[PDB]
Amino acid sequence: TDQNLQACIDACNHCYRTCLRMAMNHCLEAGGKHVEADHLRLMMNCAEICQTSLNFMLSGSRFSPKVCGVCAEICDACAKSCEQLDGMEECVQTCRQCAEHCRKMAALE
Amino acid sequence: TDQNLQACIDACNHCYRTCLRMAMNHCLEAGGKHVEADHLRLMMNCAEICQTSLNFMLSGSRFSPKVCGVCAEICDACAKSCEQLDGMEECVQTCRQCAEHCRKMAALE
Amino acid sequence: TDQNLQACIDACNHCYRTCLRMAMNHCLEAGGKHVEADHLRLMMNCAEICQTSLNFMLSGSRFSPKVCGVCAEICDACAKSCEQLDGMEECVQTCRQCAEHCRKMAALE
Amino acid sequence: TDQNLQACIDACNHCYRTCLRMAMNHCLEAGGKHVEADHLRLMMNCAEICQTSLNFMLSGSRFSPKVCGVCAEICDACAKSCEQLDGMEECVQTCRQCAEHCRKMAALE
Repeated sequence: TDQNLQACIDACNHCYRTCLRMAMNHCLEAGGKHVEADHLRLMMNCAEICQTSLNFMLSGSRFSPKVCGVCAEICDACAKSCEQLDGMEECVQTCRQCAEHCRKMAALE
Repeated sequence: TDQNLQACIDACNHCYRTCLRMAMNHCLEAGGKHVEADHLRLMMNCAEICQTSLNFMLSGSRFSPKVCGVCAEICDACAKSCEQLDGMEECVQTCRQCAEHCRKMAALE
Repeated sequence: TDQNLQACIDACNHCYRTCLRMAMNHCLEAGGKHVEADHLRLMMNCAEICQTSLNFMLSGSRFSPKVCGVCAEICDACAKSCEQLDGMEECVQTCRQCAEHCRKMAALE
Repeated sequence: TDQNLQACIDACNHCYRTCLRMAMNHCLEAGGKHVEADHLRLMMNCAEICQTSLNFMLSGSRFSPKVCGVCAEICDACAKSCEQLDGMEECVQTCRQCAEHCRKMAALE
């Protein structure tokens, strides 16, 4: 548990940083499909939910599993959205990893 | 939808403000059971999740229903925790209302 | 103080909701200049700082004045950015009001 | 700049995680002076401001210097508050480091 918890914390933290950074930088400066309504919203949503999951686990919440389950779903969708664009390889990777760790946390409940 | 969406937004916003305010003020200044580990964490968790739900709906996320479902669960638990303490009547009320609106949003998915 | 504090809280809360909503909806769906790098970042930054100011005041922080001073600066810049675009009248208005209340809070320190 | 920016980002991220974790865990489970109104508020305020600074820099905001200046002030105060309690050595350390990097960012403006 000590290991899994810390592994999901770092994953959510990494994915949150990556989604926010790329959306507010790479995507905004590339325009076109990178700034399409559904994609950008998802990008920000993903950063938001990951940050929430991170905070719940940092605070020792007993509701982390539930929050993580939702986070995994949003991460998977964000990863698929990023598959369409280029230079977004780093985002696809982090969103898949985070989703996997979050699913493991959700399976605890 | 226009009405329900706005109703749940105001409910989450109100409950988020109330939970944060009371936890960081009333509860901290009362000590005793008001600052018990499980209660305070829940209080902050509830404020966090409500703020997340609020942000998802404000941003027009298609994942609001899912997030709201989790928010309703945390709100119900926070409401029960506040039933134990005194001067917490306002928190019980707002947590119940928010949970109800969030359940309505979750039922959309 | 009781009045001023509550007035700045509602102003920050209103401006935060407005900036997030319009950026993630109106601006993203309008494209063009509405999604220009500097403008959108500012929009999100403004929503972020207002949310932080709101949280500091809700929590009874003694550092609210300082945070509010920074919030006023960002709100003024966001208001000017929105003056360029159309349909953004509501954002200009809320950013100016919030900036004024925040300046009043900052003047307390 | 590339180095300094990344150094302050990791510092704020580390300090934010540490303040939230310790406040919601160690301090809440220790009670006594660890849960004193002013100390806990500061702890949460510090986590909040650091998270805001982190987000501003991640998003490439031109207002990071200003936000960081405020963050450094709150970090210094939180570090002094933690000097009073025991087992809080890790928090004192991270709050001092973050404050130093934030001061460097603020000096850019």
